[PDB]
Amino acid sequence: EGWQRAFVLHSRPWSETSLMLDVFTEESGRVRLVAKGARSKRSTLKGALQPFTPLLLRFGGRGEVKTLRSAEAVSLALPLSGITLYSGLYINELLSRVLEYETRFSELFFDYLHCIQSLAGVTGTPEPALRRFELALLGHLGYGVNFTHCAGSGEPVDDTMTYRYREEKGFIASVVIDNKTFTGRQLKALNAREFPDADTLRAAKRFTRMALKPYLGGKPLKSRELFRQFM
Repeated sequence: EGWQRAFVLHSRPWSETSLMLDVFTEESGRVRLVAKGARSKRSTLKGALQPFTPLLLRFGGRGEVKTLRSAEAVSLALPLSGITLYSGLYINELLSRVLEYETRFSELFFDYLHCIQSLAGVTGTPEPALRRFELALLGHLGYGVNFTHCAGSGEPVDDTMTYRYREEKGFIASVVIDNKTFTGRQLKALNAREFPDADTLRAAKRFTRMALKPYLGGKPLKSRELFRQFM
């Protein structure tokens, strides 16, 4: 490109004067960007190149690592505090683990906007926002779980019936009650990404954990370690 919207996932010192950015861009997908000069007292880059700051970006180069040409912000935003800060950090960690470089995910970018607009305009609780983004993300990664029909038998899910999740398998009606067990009502909540009560929220969390695991593959989440130690 081309001017395009973006958010910074991470920012680190790359040299005496420069930063290395890991950026989520709307049209190019995830890219790594060097910001020359952005460490220097006398650059405006510095204040702008933070997570959760909406950006418009131009950058160039052929390699995996591109070079930032210019960046524009409006809100030098930090919309995000305490539980909601650690939530945003969480979402950026997810994307870091999960997003392949330089694949356009433009719908996902919209989902990330909405999730950010949510985390900004809430006090208690971030969870519906979070669960909704996880599911959009799983969608966009292509996990293809059917929430609304029993796997194999093809039978419609009933609110009050119980079901077991099989990774890679779908949901099947079951009276085995354990940590893979969901309620037809909970499956409907998941399919709608609406969670009107604590019971569906709870079960949403339990599910998205499981479904995300095969994508995080192996290492635990730092941002969880962060919440633990602060709360």
